[PDB]
Amino acid sequence: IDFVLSVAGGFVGLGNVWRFPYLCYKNGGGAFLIPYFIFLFGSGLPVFFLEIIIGQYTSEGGITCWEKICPLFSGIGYASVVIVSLLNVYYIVILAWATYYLFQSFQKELPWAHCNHSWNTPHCMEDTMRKNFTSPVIEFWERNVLSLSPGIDHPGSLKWDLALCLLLVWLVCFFCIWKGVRSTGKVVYFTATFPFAMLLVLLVRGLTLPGAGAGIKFYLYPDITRLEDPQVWIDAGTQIFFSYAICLGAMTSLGSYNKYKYNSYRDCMLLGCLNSGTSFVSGFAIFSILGFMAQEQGVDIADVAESGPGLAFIAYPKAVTMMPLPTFWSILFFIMLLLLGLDSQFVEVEGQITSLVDLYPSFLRKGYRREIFIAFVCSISYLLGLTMVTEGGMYVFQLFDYYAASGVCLLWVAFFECFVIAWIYGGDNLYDGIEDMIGYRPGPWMKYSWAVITPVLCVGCFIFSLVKYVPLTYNKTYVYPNWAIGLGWSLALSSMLCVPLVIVIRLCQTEGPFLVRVKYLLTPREPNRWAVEREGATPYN
Ligand SMILES: N=C(N)NCCS(=O)(=O)O
Ligand SMILES: N=C(N)NCCS(=O)(=O)O
Ligand SMILES: [Cl-]
Repeated sequence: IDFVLSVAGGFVGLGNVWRFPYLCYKNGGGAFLIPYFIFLFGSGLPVFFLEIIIGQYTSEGGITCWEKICPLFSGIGYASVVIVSLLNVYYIVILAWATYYLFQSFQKELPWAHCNHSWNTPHCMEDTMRKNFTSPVIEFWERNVLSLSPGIDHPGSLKWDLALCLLLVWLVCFFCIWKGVRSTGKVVYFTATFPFAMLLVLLVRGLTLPGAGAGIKFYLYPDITRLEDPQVWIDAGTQIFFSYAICLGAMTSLGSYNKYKYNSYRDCMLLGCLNSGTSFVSGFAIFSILGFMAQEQGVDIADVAESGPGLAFIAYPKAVTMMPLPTFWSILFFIMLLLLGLDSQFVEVEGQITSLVDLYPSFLRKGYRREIFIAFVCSISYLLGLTMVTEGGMYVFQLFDYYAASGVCLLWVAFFECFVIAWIYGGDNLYDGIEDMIGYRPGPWMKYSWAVITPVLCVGCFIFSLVKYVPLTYNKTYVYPNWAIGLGWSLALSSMLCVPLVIVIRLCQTEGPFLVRVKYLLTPREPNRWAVEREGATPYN
């Protein structure tokens, strides 16, 4: 009765509603979809299935699973932990923004509708009378919500309204992890069907707006010359990794909770197509609104909103103003955004705690209270997130969004996950394990993706991005300083360096000749030991 689908109905998140439309709009629109679908069926679903299978087979979390499959490349798991840490720093900042918008909805007139407010510049023209001039919806996002600075080197002053909204979300996250609400009960029906109900209303509203056809044509019809830019492939390929929450140890930890004899192949395909289908369908909502905005303002569709983060805060808030009782719909939309983000944030932050606690089960569990450790992790993450709340903190958010938990850092982890399984552990060796679990031998799709398709895409994007290097920009105009780019690369290299560092550490610890050390550290350590004894299973090899 699709019980697993309802339980796993939380596949839709902020990556499908917020990040996907902004990445697609930034990369020209239709040209973004081709790499998106190439990575979807070549390295998006296969890596998701690989992580789920590793979790279900080894019956271990993010790090111990690699400790069992291949000790030498154990650092992969460590890298994932680092990645998730950075994610928890910035992924919650969006929620703060949403919370701010929520507190701005509790009034008779939505503030992003007219140009008679204090923060509005003299260049504010209402879109109705539009046909220099700036839209009131954009100015509220910039002049009021963000209070944007000239650059990242100008941090300005901390925003005391967003700081209190950021703390409010962290208190909710801390309380929902300290007590572990886990959203268990009959609220699962509401928290899984309400986002689709609101996205349907936005979709119907967006489609019926005058000029939506121009926006959809921009969204669908591709620009072939745009594909020659390497950044399109990195943005689209990593977006699959972002929405699928892979290369983080979350799916491997999730996979470990599945029974050994359980057909998780059908679930990964079902959830993968539903998660990516949600992003594609939600794209018709955003871009139909953008087509309407371009139509009335007399501007090009690519120059009517922010290319960076916040497209969902300029397009969706405007669509609300056209619905009857805009106050009612504005509240519901940002309640949906809060529900989608909080559900994802609870899983990742609590997953981060589990990985760190399991690393030191004698100290963080008995000697030092795990309850205090949850407060310590949240407190440190909150302080680091205050760098994205200052007036110049929007530029810091883009650096974290572009480099941390995205870009080459995920391609680095994805490549080594597939390389170890396909070329060291063995695709046929895993297929024998998968055959026992799911009950049948899968097709050659997974085997060829782990061995050829994924490594080629991951290493191909990395090489071509370096050969044709375009520095990160914000909203197509702002040019980051050299230190900001260097700071951004340090965020990516913080986790990328974990894979080779552990290899060096493992070799030093082991004794004997160098060749003996490598061969010893490549041998799996009983990958399915628990399976044969706790349940019914065939021992590996
Ligand atoms: N677990 C899923 N499907 N996604 C996680 C990332 S996001 O969709 O919440 O951004
Ligand atoms: N924010 C969530 N839930 N997932 C992000 C996945 S990743 O981009 O860090 O791989
Ligand atoms: Cl997506």
